Amino acid sequence: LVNAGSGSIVDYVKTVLKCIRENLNKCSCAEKIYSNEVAKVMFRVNVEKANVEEEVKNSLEYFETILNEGRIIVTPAWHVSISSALNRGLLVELELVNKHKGFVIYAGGDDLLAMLPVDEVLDFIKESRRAFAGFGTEKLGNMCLENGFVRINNAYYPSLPIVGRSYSVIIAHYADPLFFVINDSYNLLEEGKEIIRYRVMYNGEYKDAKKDVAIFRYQGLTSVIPLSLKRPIVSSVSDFNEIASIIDVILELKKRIDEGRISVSLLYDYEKYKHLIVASDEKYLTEFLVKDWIKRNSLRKHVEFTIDEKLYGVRLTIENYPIKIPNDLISNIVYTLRIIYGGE
RNA sequence: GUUAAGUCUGGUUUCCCUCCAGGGUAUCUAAGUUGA
Ligand SMILES: [Mn+2]
Repeated sequence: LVNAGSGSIVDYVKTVLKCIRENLNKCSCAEKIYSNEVAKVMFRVNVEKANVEEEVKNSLEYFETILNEGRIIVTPAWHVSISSALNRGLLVELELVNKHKGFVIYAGGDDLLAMLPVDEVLDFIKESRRAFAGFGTEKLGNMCLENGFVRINNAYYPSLPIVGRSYSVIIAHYADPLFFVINDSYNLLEEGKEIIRYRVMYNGEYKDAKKDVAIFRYQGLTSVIPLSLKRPIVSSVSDFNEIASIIDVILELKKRIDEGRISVSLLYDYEKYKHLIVASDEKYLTEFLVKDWIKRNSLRKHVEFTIDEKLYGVRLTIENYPIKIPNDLISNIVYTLRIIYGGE
C-alpha cells in the first residue's frame, strides 16, 4: 500500500496506516493525517469544498476493510490488468517454446502444455519461469521483456513477478500411451504442488513453502527443484535473477558432465557425502565437502564450479505420499540430472 | 782362620657397556548411463 503511491501522498497514507496501527483510534488520529490534507487543500488557489469529516473517515475505512478481510479489494481494472498481463506473458512463452524446437498443445496465459526434446527442457524451464516474471534478455518477436515489465516499443506493460509457477516434466518414450502420459503429467502437477514443502526464509526465518517448484519424472525416478526460495518470490529489482537459479546450476553441471570434465559416477556417488552433509552444520565445511565430492569426479583442473551455498539446509518435505523424494536439494539436483540423461 | 755352593718365586682379580633418541614432516586419492 505505502509503495503503491507516487508523490507526497505516500506520507498521508502511511500516517493513516499508523492511525490504523495497533487499533489506535478512529475519530481521534483523524487530525494528524488531516493537518496535512487540509494543509494540501490550502496549498492551492481554487479549491471549492471539503468534507474531510466524511472523506478521511472513508479513506481509513477502506484500508480497515482491506486489512480486516485480508485481501486487496478487486475492481475491474485489477482483473483486466491481470488478464492482459496473462495474455502478454502468453505471447512471450509462445516464442519461448518455439525457441526450443517445441510443439504447443495448449499454451494459454497462466498454463502451458508443450512437447520439447529432452535436451532443452531445462533451458526452457529456466527461461520460461524467468520470462513469466518479466526478467529476460531476448527479444521474442516485437516484445522485449524488461525486469518485471513487458516493453513493447516504449509500451511498458506489466507482468506477474509475484505469481509463482510450478512445472511438470515427463520424460516419455514415444510409444508410451498419451492417456497415461498426460494423466501422470497432470496428476504430478496437481498432487505435488499441494503436497510438497521446501524450506524458505522470508523476514529472515526458515519457514515452509508449497508451490513454485519443478517436478520431474522418468519412469519411476522423481525430483523437485524449487524455483524461488523466497516467499515474496521477488520484492526488489535484485531478486529477479534469483528466479530459477537452481536450474542454471543443474545446466552448468550437465555442461561439465557432457564435455567430459565430470563423470556420471557423480550422480551415483553423492549418497555417501549426503549423510555427512545433512548432519553437517557449518557453511564452509559443507562447501568444501561438496567441492571434494565433485573433486572425486573432478569438474576441472584447479576446481572452479562450486554449489552456491544457498542450496544447503534446504530440506524438501512431503505429506506422506507415494512420491518418494530426497529430503535435500542437492540430491534432488542429481536426480534431475539422472532423469534428464535417462531420456537421452 | 780356611773350603764349597746358591736356592725358592716368575702377574693376578674386577669392570665387557650405561642413558636418550625407536621415527618426524608432506601428500591421504586426483583427473573422467547409450541403444532397442
Ligand atoms: Mn489445481
